[PDB]
Amino acid sequence: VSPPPPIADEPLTVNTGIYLIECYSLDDKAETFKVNAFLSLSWKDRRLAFDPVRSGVRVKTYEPEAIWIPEIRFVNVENARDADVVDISVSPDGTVQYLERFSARVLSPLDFRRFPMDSQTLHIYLIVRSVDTRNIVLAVDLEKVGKNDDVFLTGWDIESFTAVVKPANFALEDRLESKLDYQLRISRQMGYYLIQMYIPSLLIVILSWAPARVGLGITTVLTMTTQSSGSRASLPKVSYVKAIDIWMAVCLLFVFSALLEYAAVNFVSRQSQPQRAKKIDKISRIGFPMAFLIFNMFYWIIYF
Amino acid sequence: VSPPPPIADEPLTVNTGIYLIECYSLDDKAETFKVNAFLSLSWKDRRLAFDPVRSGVRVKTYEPEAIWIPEIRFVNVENARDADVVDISVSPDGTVQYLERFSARVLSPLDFRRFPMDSQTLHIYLIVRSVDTRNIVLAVDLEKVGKNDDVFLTGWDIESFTAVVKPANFALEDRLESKLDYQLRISRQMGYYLIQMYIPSLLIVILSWISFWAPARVGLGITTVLTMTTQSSGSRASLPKVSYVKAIDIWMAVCLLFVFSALLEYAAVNFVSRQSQPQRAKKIDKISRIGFPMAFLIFNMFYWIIYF
Amino acid sequence: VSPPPPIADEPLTVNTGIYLIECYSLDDKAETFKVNAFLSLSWKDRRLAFDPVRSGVRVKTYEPEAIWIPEIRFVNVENARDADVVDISVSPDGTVQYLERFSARVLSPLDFRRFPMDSQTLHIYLIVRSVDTRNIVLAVDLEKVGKNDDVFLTGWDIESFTAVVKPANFALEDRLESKLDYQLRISRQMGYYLIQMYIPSLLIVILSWISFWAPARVGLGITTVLTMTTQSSGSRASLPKVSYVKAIDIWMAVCLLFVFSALLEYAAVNFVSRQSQPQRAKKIDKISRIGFPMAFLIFNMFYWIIYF
Amino acid sequence: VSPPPPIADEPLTVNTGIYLIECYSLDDKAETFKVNAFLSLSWKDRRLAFDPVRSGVRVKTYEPEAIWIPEIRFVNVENARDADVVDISVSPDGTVQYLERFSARVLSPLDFRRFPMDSQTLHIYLIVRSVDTRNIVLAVDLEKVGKNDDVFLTGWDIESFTAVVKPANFALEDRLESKLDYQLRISRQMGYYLIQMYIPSLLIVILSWISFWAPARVGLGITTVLTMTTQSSGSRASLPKVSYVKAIDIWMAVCLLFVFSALLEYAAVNFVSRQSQPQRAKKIDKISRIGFPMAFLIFNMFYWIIYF
Amino acid sequence: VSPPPPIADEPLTVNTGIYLIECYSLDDKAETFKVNAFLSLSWKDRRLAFDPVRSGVRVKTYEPEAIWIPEIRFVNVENARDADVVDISVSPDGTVQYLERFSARVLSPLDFRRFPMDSQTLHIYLIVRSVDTRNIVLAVDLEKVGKNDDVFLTGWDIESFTAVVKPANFALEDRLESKLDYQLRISRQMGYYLIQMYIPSLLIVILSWISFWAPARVGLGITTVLTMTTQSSGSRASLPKVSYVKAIDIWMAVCLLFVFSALLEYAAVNFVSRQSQPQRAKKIDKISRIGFPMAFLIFNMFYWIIYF
Ligand SMILES: [Cl-]
Ligand SMILES: [Cl-]
Ligand SMILES: [Cl-]
Ligand SMILES: [Cl-]
Ligand SMILES: [Cl-]
Ligand SMILES: [Cl-]
Ligand code: NI
Ligand code: NI
Ligand code: NI
Ligand code: NI
Ligand code: NI
Ligand code: NI
Repeated sequence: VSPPPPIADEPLTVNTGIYLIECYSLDDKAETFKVNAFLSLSWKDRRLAFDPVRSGVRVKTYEPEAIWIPEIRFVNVENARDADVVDISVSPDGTVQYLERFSARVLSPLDFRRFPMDSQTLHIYLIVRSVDTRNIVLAVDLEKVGKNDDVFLTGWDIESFTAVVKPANFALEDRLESKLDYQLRISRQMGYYLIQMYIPSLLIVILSWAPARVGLGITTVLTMTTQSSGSRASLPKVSYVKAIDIWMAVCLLFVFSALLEYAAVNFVSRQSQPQRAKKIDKISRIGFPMAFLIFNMFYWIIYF
Repeated sequence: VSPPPPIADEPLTVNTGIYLIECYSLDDKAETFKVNAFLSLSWKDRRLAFDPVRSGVRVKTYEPEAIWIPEIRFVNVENARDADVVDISVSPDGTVQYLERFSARVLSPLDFRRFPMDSQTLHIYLIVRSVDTRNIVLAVDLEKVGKNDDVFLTGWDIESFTAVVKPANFALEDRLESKLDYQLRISRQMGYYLIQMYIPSLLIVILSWISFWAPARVGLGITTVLTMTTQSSGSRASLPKVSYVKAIDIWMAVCLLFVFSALLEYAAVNFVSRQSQPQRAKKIDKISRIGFPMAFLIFNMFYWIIYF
Repeated sequence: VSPPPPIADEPLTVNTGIYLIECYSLDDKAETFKVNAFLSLSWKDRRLAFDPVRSGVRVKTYEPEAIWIPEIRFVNVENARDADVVDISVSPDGTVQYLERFSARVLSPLDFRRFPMDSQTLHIYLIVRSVDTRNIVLAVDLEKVGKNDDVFLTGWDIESFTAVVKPANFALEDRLESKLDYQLRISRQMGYYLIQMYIPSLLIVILSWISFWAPARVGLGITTVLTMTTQSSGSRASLPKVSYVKAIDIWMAVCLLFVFSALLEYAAVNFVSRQSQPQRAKKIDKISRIGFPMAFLIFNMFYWIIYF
Repeated sequence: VSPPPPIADEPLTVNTGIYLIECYSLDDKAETFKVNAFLSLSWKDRRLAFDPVRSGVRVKTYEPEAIWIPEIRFVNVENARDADVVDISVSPDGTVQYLERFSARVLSPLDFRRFPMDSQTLHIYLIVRSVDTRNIVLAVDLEKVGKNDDVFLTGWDIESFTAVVKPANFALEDRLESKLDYQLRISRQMGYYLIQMYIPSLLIVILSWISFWAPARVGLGITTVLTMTTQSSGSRASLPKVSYVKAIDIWMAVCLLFVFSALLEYAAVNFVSRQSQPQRAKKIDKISRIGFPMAFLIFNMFYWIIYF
Repeated sequence: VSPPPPIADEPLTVNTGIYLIECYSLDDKAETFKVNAFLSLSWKDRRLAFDPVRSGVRVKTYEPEAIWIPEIRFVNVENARDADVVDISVSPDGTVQYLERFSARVLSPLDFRRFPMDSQTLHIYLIVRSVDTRNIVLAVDLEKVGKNDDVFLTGWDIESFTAVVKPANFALEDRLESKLDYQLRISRQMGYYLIQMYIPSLLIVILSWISFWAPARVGLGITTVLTMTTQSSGSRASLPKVSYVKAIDIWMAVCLLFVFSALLEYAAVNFVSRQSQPQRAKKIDKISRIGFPMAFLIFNMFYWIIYF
């Protein structure tokens, strides 16, 4: 089989559509998500045109091997999609309607800067390579883009599944490549964070505020690294900094500066000066909660 | 091959059945379970009808490629089911009886609100897409729905495996689609929870409460926090972190306040008696010692009222 | 191809055998084990009979597609076995001798009640479904059941690999099914447990009692709780959490009560050495110091009587 | 099919190119990375040559089975690449242009000596075995070597993707083998290390010294060891344990000596003042309080000079 | 296809060779290693013999399906090898030369008794089952056994890759089986251990002795058990739990007795001086402070004599 010949010179337009059936396994660490969807393709092949009056049939159904089908690939997939052809239908004018159900593991980067109050745009890039006979270009059939109502991504709210209607046409290894960007929009159900993560990690910090203070103020450090290890499956370590990987470098400083204060107050009163000891070791007791609110509100202004 | 032609205009009814052979790997985190079952399909294809007297046989056996077979798919599966055709039998009137043994990883959401005293309804959705030649509809053959007696799901009690007999017929991308809902009902085996998880998490906070009867309050208070997060680390494989709140997500969130209010009490009592007032020190440190166990069950009993 | 026709009415007997080549990955948590074995099958197909005088040869070798072969399946497997046909030999009477080497992931429940001093019977269930032409029944050829001497299952002693010679014949979805039970008996090599798990779990309970002899009782008594959960989660990969109770899930829950009742004492003795009651303080704090090693000895021996 | 015959004697030159589409899963522990790329191959096959005028076509497209294609393999791959042929184009002189999109798991050793300030050269080795008919040699078509702009490797900066243009030709099992070295060069994003890994672990060493200013020094000095190993376990997923020594494996090793020599000082100063000598006690306990931060900076700067 | 007929009665000799291309994933817990190698096979098939002057060709290349090829299998593999035929060459006398590149997950037991100063012999067992027509025996072609210079096994030193030249011929299920033993010899790069595991594991229970010089000894001696069990969990990925005992599984079990006997001495010295006897208190508390490092030195040297 060879591609449909052009009537003039025009490129062959392959109309596309993705209908999400399932979305699952959004792996934050691997920056992948699995998808199970319908992929619909439409193109005109005049060599397949027929007379409806003489044939008596409105539509003809073909086997994938019997006709020419465009080689559509996904850009950002780990391995090639697992695809099962559902249907191939040809109208009398020769317009082919292709439908396959596929599953794929998609590579899509995630921006964790605003975690756990972040929103993401997951991408599914469709691509086609041109043949020497003719150029193949991709288009979006908005009637065939969508999602099942039951599509659930645990811990996320699904907002929209849209496609950037204009393909990105470019040359790659001396041939044309037509790329479409399908985008799935999500937002984190951060409701849970306060209850289990935000509040109890803080009730360790808050519990951090003379030789007995050495056993007291150092525990709220040993337990902070245990809340960390005890819930690290929900804390992200990025190559850059997050508004939470910063709330982390602040708790580490705040747990230190508190034990710098209680290491200076219990050493100033012992080095013959107990007058100025109650001057800084009472002011830091109202200074810390306000130095914190100011700092966390200063951090918040930048990132979120 | 092409679908069987309609005698009038009627859609083709494909009778279905799922017989569970094995149920395994209920992954709470991934919200998946693996299934190994028989899938039975029945439909009328008049083009295959024969006379038993002339043929000499009462049944005819075909190879899947030799005849038309409906494209049945599962909705909520990770990848397509691994299927092996067991048998294809045709009766004299053209009634096809199809049987395959398949294995599949099923996506089925779990409600953890009542964990570990929860019950779930796992779903297996069967679906068929209609052809331009004719409309295909699914039906349940209750005689071919069931489960092996040996079907075991470790940590769960299997109640029932039934099917919603009425399919959900709907249009999708300009074609009819027929969807059936097979439901496997399961309740949890919560017996174990108290023994190793529920009771020992309490025997740390009761050991925070047996120090309200001081500098010793630090070594008894600040420890039954460090050890609570260590049972919470040491038994996290049994504790679920959901996007919402569970009756256990809260039953552990009350512990975070109770371990704090306990060290707010012992941070106010050991600071009031030191600031020249040891009279009112024994007034709050002694009532909080009988106040905490009653504030607790009142709270845990208040939580229990809403979730259960 | 179609099944061999019956001479009278009698079902077709398919003689079976499993020869274990490798046993590996006994996953206690998943309750699976992987197997690599030979599967031998024998049945009489008179249509394949030949004269050794005329054909010259005493045996005919066939390709799987060339002849009829019974569809033999495993019941308790996650997915279908990865099989490679080694040989198909047809003898003059028409007796077919089939041999394949397969590998499979087997689902076999494990009883952890006596862990780590437990023994198990792993099962491999062979099954065949009868066809419309005739009924198929399975049999055990004891000459073709066995295991390689090198078959090793790390951490276990392999006792025997036998088959229940009588198949379980039953009806399933309007057809006959013939099921054979192959059993691999294995026992646990518990020698290691004392050295790395049992003894140090105890040198923390023992070191909690070596402090029942006052402000130092706070630092000791509570540490041998924080360290107990560290030996636990520090070696949890060797401790099983079942839906039911084990003599080890019980051994580890008595420690939770003994670490608590040990800090019910260190809290009463600290309340008695104060609150103007010094006398009766040395009456219970000294008696509990000889009471518990024996209250423990009695309890663990009482537990042992029930389970093992 | 057979290889193209040589016009004189010359080996068949197969021009190669790898264009990276995706790079992912750089597994530091397994020393693997996954790749998804285009593989382009070009060679002259005169038997496929044609006249463009007489044929009416300027290019001829073939199916992989229709023509001879060189068996190109990757040396350092776990299993064989998953490949999908995109295009096969033949020009009038019979120059074949082959293009496939493949995915592969690549084995490439990583040097962790300078972690987290390390740079790596990941390799992809292309290889071809010669046939008896003729010798096949590999070449680099620099026009077909490259990477997509979007190629991202999380936690790494991608420097260059080049190929060593000269193949390594050698004999292996009585035939010639031609090997090309494709090098994807990378470097880390060490900015993050200070914030979350380097500084908090250092704050523990710093807070161990903020106690060199007597029985309370035992409870304070030993905690910043218990917490040191908790920062370690708490962030071990970012700390590498190699078969050799890393400047960080040494930086972690210096902390083990500095946390010991710190509690050797606080075990000698709190024992000298108690053994009737409190004069010389303030001589070493005060000098070590300004000695440690400078003995550390000197040591870490001495270590740094060697490795990085 | 059928096997080559014997000229007299002699068994067919299949000459073998394995050339290692890659060695990776030595999984200590699973007792597996992955291999990627060439497998070469040679046997005489007279039916394929040809005249060199008449044919014009000195070698004839065949497709695997075109000729008879011996079914060679690996004994100790999880699943069957992933194999890709590279070349099949026939010499005029009818000597076939077969070459395939395969990848396989090999089951090979590991002896951890001397860990981390252990050496291992990994095995790859090649096997052939004889056919009814004739007996097939395996041989080693030492010219075709070897390994690539780049073959690296992370954390191990590769010593040699040799084959036991004499096959183990035996009967299995009424047929002859010919088994060859290929051995890859490796040793552990134990240099790492001192740095990260060896010296720091000690410094914890070395720091338990730096407190045998009284009420502070309660707080210091007991957190040592808390930190040791954190150094252990903190580096458990490098400590092996075997069904048997090691020079390490004991080295870590002596520490459990030494961390206890340490707190038995402090549970006796800090209780004897308090129970009106402070004379004999300085007699045993000072002697145990020089007794422990020598009782340890002796014990570790006594242990060493047995195992290594
Ligand atoms: Cl794809
Ligand atoms: Cl499916
Ligand atoms: Cl079979
Ligand atoms: Cl099977
Ligand atoms: Cl082979
Ligand atoms: Cl194999
Ligand atoms: Ni498929
Ligand atoms: Ni299958
Ligand atoms: Ni196979
Ligand atoms: Ni190739
Ligand atoms: Ni492919
Ligand atoms: Ni292959």
